[PDB]
Amino acid sequence: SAPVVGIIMGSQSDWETMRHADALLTELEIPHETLIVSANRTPDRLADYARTAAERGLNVIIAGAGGAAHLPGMCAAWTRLPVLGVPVESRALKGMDSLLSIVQMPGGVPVGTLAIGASGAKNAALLAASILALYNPALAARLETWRALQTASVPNSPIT
Amino acid sequence: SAPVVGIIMGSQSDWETMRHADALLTELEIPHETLIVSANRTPDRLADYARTAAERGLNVIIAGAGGAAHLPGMCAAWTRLPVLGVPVELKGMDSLLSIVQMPGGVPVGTLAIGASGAKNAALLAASILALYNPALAARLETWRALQTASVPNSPI
Amino acid sequence: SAPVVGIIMGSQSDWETMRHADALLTELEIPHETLIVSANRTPDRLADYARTAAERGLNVIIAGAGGAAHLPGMCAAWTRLPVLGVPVESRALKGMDSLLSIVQMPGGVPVGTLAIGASGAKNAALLAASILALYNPALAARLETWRALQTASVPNSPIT
Amino acid sequence: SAPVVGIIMGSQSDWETMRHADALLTELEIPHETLIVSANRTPDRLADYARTAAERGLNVIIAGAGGAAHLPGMCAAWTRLPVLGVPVELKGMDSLLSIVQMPGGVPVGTLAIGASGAKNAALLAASILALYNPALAARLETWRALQTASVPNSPI
Amino acid sequence: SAPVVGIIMGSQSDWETMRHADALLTELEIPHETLIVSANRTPDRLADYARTAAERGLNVIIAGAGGAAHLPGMCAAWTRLPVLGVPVELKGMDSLLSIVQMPGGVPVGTLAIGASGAKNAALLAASILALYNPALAARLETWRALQTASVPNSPI
Amino acid sequence: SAPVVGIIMGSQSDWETMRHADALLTELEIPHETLIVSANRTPDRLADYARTAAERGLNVIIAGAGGAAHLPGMCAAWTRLPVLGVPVESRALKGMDSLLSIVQMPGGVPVGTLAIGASGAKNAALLAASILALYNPALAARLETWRALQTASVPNSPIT
Amino acid sequence: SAPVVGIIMGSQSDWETMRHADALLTELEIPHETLIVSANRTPDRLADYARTAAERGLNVIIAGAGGAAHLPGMCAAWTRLPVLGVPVELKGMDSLLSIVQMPGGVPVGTLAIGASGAKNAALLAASILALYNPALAARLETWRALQTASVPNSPI
Amino acid sequence: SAPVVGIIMGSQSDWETMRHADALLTELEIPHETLIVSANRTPDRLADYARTAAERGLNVIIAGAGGAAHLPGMCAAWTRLPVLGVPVESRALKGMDSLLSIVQMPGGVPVGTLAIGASGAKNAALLAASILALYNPALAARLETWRALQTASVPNSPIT
Repeated sequence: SAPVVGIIMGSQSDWETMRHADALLTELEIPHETLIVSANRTPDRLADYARTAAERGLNVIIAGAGGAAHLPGMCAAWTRLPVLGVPVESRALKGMDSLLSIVQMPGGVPVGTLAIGASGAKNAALLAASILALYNPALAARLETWRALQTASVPNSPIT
Repeated sequence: SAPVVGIIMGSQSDWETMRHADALLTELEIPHETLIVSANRTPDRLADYARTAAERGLNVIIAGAGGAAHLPGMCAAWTRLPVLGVPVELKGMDSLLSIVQMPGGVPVGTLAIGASGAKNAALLAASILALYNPALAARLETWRALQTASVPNSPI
Repeated sequence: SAPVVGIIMGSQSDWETMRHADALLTELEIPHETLIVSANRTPDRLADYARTAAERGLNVIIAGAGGAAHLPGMCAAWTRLPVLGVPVESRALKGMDSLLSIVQMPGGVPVGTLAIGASGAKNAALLAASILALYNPALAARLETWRALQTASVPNSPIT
Repeated sequence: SAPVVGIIMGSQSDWETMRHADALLTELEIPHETLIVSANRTPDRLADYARTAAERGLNVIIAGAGGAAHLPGMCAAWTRLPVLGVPVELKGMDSLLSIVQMPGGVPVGTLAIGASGAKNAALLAASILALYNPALAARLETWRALQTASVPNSPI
Repeated sequence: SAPVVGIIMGSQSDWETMRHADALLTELEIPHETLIVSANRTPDRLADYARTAAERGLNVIIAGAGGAAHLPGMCAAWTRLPVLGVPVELKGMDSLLSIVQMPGGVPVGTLAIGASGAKNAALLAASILALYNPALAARLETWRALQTASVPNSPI
Repeated sequence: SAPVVGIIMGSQSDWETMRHADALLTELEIPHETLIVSANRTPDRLADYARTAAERGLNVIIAGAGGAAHLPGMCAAWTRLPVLGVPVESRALKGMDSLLSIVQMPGGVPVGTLAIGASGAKNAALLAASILALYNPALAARLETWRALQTASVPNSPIT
Repeated sequence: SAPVVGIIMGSQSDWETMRHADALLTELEIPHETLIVSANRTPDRLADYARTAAERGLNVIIAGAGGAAHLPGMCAAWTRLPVLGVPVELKGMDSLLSIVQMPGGVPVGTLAIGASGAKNAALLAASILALYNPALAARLETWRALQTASVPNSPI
Repeated sequence: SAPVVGIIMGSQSDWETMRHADALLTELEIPHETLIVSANRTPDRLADYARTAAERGLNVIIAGAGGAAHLPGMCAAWTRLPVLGVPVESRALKGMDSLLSIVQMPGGVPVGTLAIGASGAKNAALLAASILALYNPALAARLETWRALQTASVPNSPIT
């Protein structure tokens, strides 16, 4: 089926993180595509991708990047689609450079930013799912089931 | 018209920031409601607001708060709707971390600290709604084109 | 004996930290209960727990949480009992996200916050004990003995 | 009446912050004393204050200080009573760490940086005292109910 | 004369900072152009500016921006020319990290946060140009000697 | 051939980082020299080096240092040449001490600062190359080729 | 009398801070000199100052600077004398790290950011000199006793 | 010989750091004593130590502490002697809690603070030595020799 979400990431090294978004979208039966695209190192590849996303039928972009992380924000510069950003954890600064580079977007060019690392990738997929669920009742039901099961599965007392 | 976006904020002091979200939704003719809800001072108010938002017809909730800023994450805890979070100016760094570092399973789409984040939460809510509303999508396109076109070429 | 302290924590992964509070309460012969409850993922479970704590005879709640740590503060929102918060250390941000999410509570809803990690859990139990000792002379004596023994046991010179 | 809470602060400049603790205890009719004590400039004053607090009938000590803020932890070092710490505005980040990162064995229950922390230290002290004082417990319940009920529904 | 340095900045609000770069280049008689270019609001403007800079005869680009400050790194992404970056006052700490932490392969020579960084970006651009322009190199030597010589010996 | 770039570093322990600058300069066929010089511990050695750099025919200095990192800034104090600084990652503070000590130079004494760690060393060499390419067409061609190859070699999709 | 402490600072703008060191030394009747020396703008001035300090009869150097604050560490690099460092208000956090994180072999005894650090650098210099000067040691004892005794017991 | 420097530290766990101060003082033939004393956990032991230091013939105190590090500052509260502080690196916050707790002393109560960790301990001993050298010509000569040898021993080029 035609992708409605695009997962893009700056590098192969970002995939250990962004695969969590891929897995969750697949689990919720959301057709999507997964690509490597760098703002800083393949800027023209990014311009092409972002400019044509809407016409290609994408509804949400999930963008993961670390360091001087510009991929989500430059994606958002070229598309009117909602862009969600995932700060990939960095070696020295533990993703704080990633986070501030992504979240502190200027007024007029939004990126909805999630947690540093794998939890953020998962939440970007879940946030994308909640956006798509607004217009897709079957997906809304799947998402409801998924969230309810998460809540129901939290243990009640610790084991030693 | 019936609201399709809810703007909630932790206190009156958050309004200087969150009014920028209100103004933007109004500018794009997105019907919305604007309320004060405190996660810590009015937890039952928040539970009922977030639990009932979808059945009331809301599509997106924009939540802003300062300090430990529990409001956006706790709103997300109780609604299936997309929740967008605005850290209100530790300069909002405490708010930023308590909003953006949400656990896997409970997303808050987080925007910049302060007025720009508030404006952007409204624009992000607009881009979500635009996916299903062609007239709004065109107005949003116009808004974004005007932004780009209006940036001066040189400083005064 | 009926619990007078409740130790609650967001997850099983928080137990490596919060077990230090459990152990200290047991050492001081303070009857308590120990549960997993997440603000973000089991909010209704938390509302139930916090609302009924006082009527169930609890006097102090110790709440441990990491990340966007909301469990102590939301517990405090629903109970008039004193709530002590333990920031659990986080992977990327080393518990700074935990700490600021817990300590920076708005005026009107207190959480007494302890150190990041195991030392904080121990100190939350000790602070709970000092609160209970105000009205419990036998516990006050045990606590006095415990603190005096800590002080007496600090070595006087380093060994190589 | 004889004080059951002691508010101590590192200097006169801390009063702008700590007066919020004083005001709250007075509002709840909790008898208390309010003093300046410097861990580093008046260490013997602090030792004697903290050592003798319990025998003087104090139940809780609220300590506020800025900078390296040694006062709350050193107070806890010398008393068996619960000590609550208020970092006074590095924006109070230095104070926060020197108060909250106390070693195992010597607790300080730490509140928010600034005026809100001071108010909350008094409320936390009140919630401790309420465990043994039903009339105060009812006044505290009233205070918390008024807080919740008084939050506006929408911004002005 | 035709510009050999381009000063670009993210918005009008960056001018209070970046004018210090402008003033310094003028003082050293380095022909330059001074423009507003937004990485996020005018991405095509930036792509065309940076792609064409070398063929237009520019030798160095000085780029300043605040917030997430995408401008200097994205400029470097599209030009082979040296790009120098000025974080504009999170106090410019966000800007600093988004400028200085560029990946291997895409350098931005980063200067101090604020007005001093702007002045220094111009001086650094001057020191680059001086390598090939003896008259400028002598003027730069003079500028640096005057700086050193002019520092007072004692405070007033 | 006579060196046109000088790579200086505070210590042998800085070489694991600064060797990336050395390697890139060699790859681009830029003659250079590589030395250990500490601002804090061999200040007179630094004064000699920096004062004579221009007359020795150097065009760009790359200076790497960690901690209370003063080598780039003190080099810049004594030379009119462009000085590029590389913050070497530090144990406790992860190079933040290095970064702020290098980047926050006073107005009048520039240091062009690159990323913390190896990526910064590589980028200092690349920035030096772009400076030299302004007056050296053959090097400009090599640098163009190198950057184009970097962009062309970025993969398009992640592998699992 | 001939100076036994040198106060040096990076610029005139550091004087608002460093005058507190000057005032304290004067109060304790410690002869001293007060100068501007820039590590980065006047490196030869600093080299000569620090190299010759001991032979000129100085015993302690107090150095204050802001920003990257190279002055205290570079002073220590060239003198065998004790060097005390004052970070001048990134709020002085950059200065603090560039002063305190000196490598093994080249100490700077670092004081608090700002005016309090400056006062304390002078007091620390006084405590060093007092080891060999009984009259000063008594004046310092008096100063410390007056400090302790003068702290108010309660806030106004 | 009678100690003229006292090295005090909060705990045995601080000794891995503070032993570097001990070693350097011994190398420079500076008689000293080495003790464990905690501000937070043995405050009366600290009061006794600090109050009597001057009368016992100590000239300089070196105090090492981690976390909510109060030992140097409380030592300085009770002695007129110069107190040098060494922030011991902490697990979560990498010694930043240690550093700010020690360096940010109020006006009127100085602590001369050195680097986080072992380098700071070494520098506290060296700073103590430079203080003592003011009145001790033989030690001044030893210290001169030591610093000159450090400078002379810095290598000139890196090895691979």
